[PDB]
Amino acid sequence: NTDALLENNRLYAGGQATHRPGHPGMQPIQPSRRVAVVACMDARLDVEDLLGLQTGEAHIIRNAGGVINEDAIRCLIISHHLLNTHEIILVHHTRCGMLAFTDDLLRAGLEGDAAAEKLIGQATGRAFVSAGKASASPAAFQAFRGPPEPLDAPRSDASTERIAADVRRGLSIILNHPWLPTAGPDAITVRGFIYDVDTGRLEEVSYPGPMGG
Amino acid sequence: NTDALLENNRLYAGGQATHRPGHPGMQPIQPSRRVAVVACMDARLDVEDLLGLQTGEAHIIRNAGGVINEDAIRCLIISHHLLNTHEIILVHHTRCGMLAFTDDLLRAGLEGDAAAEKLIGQATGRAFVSAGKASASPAAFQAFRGPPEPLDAPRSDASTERIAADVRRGLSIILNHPWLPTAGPDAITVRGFIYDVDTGRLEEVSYPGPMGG
Amino acid sequence: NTDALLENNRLYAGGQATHRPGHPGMQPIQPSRRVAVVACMDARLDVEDLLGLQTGEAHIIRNAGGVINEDAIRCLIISHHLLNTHEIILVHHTRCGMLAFTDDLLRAGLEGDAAAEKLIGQATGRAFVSAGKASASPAAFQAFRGPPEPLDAPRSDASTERIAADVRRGLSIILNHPWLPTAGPDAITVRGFIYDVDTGRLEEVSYPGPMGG
Amino acid sequence: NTDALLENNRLYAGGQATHRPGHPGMQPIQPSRRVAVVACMDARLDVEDLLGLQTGEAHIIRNAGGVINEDAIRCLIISHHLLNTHEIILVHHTRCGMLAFTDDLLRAGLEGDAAAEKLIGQATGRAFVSAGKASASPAAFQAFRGPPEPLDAPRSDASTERIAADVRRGLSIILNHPWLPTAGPDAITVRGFIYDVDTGRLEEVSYPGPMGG
Ligand code: NA
Ligand code: NA
Ligand SMILES: [Zn+2]
Ligand SMILES: [Zn+2]
Ligand SMILES: [Zn+2]
Ligand SMILES: [Zn+2]
Repeated sequence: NTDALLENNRLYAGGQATHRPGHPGMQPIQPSRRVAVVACMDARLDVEDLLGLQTGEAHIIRNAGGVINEDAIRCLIISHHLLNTHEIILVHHTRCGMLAFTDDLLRAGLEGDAAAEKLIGQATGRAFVSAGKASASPAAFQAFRGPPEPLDAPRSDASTERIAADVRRGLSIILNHPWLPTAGPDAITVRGFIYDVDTGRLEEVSYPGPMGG
Repeated sequence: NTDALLENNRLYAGGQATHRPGHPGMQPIQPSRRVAVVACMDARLDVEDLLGLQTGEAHIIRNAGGVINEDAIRCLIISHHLLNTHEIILVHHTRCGMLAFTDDLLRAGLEGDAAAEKLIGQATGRAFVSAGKASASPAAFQAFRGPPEPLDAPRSDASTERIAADVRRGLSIILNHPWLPTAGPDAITVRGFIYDVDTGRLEEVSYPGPMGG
Repeated sequence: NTDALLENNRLYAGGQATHRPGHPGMQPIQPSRRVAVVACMDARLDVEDLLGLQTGEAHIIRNAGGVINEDAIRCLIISHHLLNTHEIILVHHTRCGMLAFTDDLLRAGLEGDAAAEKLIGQATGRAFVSAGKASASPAAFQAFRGPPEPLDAPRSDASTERIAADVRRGLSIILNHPWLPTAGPDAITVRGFIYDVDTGRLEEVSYPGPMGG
Repeated sequence: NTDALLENNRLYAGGQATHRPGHPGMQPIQPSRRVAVVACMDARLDVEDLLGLQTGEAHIIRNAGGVINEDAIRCLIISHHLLNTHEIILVHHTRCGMLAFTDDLLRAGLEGDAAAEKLIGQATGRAFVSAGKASASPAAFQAFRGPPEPLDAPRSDASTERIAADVRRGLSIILNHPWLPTAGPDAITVRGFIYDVDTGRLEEVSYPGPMGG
């Protein structure tokens, strides 16, 4: 499945769509390609479109960054163990917001630190307003490791490697989690990619490799 | 935005698509409709298609059930506070897998309880295989409250109310979380729906109302 | 260390204390017995007293039930990897509150379900008052598997086995977590017990064995 | 209760113990002083001893740092709503390990980054060994905000303020959590302190005040 979807993505990047946007009618719950995709929530990604999936074929799991966190694992456990998927595709992407802030800055700005509140407005170009109270949850915002770049900055090699390292960490989480079988007769397989939002083209991340530093 | 998307969904249910499935070219990170959607990962939902969103217009957050958990809140905090969205749409759906199991059954089957392992195979129609070890994470699978129905069962009033109660709980979480402003000049608004996978049509959930029992 | 502490606990159960309750003066951060204990927060447990530990000798991690959850693992990772402990002792106990409710009842009563609110008052003997709103966090209360017994009920074999199964699940979590070494030169060892609050005596839980059903 | 415990702590710091270290015999589950204490797991704290609590009087919740995270809130919800406590005491402490590392360094060293692995050995004085795989959980180690000081360093004003800010964040979490009542007839009250491990004496943290930056 994954190589056919990469060919659909080549077409997509070149200006030819493959996803059919109408309602498919009645379908069974099990994704028919036995695939789960974990991608960023970024509005510039339409995961079915950029892979040429059709409605009904894959679970589509999306969160800020496409990070493999506890919820992503919850989703993948359900997807495989209950709903029979056995392939996972990770789609991080270029110009991701998770490159542009740190957990501590956003936490301090929500808590009410006046400096952090102002700095978040300067980083985002919007009128960020502190909540003025602390919260235990979310315990982590899961910004990519490293110091921030400008929000929505053009590509750079440094940026690409930060995104790739986060993909590799997610591959390692999946390939080492006690409740996801990634070897043996019940095994799931996984591959990870970066979607370039401006070209439309996926590039694959190497694995094993560095996982964020 | 939300009422125009409901009209696109009326068209979609009736067999007329609105989403354009090609790559839109270069776009800014801020979703242009200032909307975030939280939906289930179920393969039968293509969120952009069923709402007639275009690529670039909304954050698309998807997890098993479309539940508002810690990760969903992480996503919504980033979406609003960093990326300027101010409207949220919840899309649960009919025939959801989260109606068809309990946390304890899946946990016990992954841990290695032989009875639970067999019962999960009987509930799913697949060869579920225990991992044979415990895990602290995920701490909760977030199955909808109540005893299970058959996987992918036809609609029923009881089912609909179980799904609706989970939507109302998610609306209440958003409307009471310390770090999401839902009143005042920085406020976010929210509405919740159930997508019927067989008709293609959304129906709105009342709020306030019961939140699961 | 653990067998000497069991002898101190034999003395404790028989009416002879071993812990010295005065301030020990200046001490280094590394626990001098290289032990971490995870126990319930129940007021009837004084962990240093019931094991005859002295101040300075062990990390003392305590939560509702003594459950091995994400925070317990966070604590144990720090305890071993940063602070050089290499032995873990689990102390669950009899008459634990985690035998006396379910996650769903407490969640529904906090959300505002009128039935659940009344039932929690009847189970607890106090005037439980709903918060009247939902929360994403805590995602799980981690009540022991199975239907509730009366709060603070006398011992029973069924109760003991429910507590033991939760201990075994915690041993399995520790012995299978990616970030706790429990084999090789950096290994940690672990044993699990039930403290009888009325006799003062520990009893050891078998492992491997059933982990909750 | 809290002021009487501070007088017991004055005695404790001066060399006079108050906690009785023998088994108290049969007791009810509800803590008799209606108090919950959240403290660090640091071996140099014996919470009952340093407050002069007796066995049976208070819930004792302990984790790395005494941080108010999701598990601490789970514990406090159970403590109050089920078990009738209505006062909370926070006890952070001097020379805490949570001042001496960052989340990212420990995460990268567990994942296998060779630089981080070596740097953690240099910070801890022990042979830290990487696990060589990533994990989604624990999602956060909850080190105190700011750059690390040496492990187990002597007191400093900067250190004290870092610890105090973490106490204030925990007070704010408790005083703003949807499921802890801290006003009205079911209200809980809370105060926060720093325990000096070398003198034995508590000092109280001001609130409201800065919550970490
Ligand atoms: Na789509
Ligand atoms: Na003690
Ligand atoms: Zn992104
Ligand atoms: Zn679903
Ligand atoms: Zn207990
Ligand atoms: Zn500490």
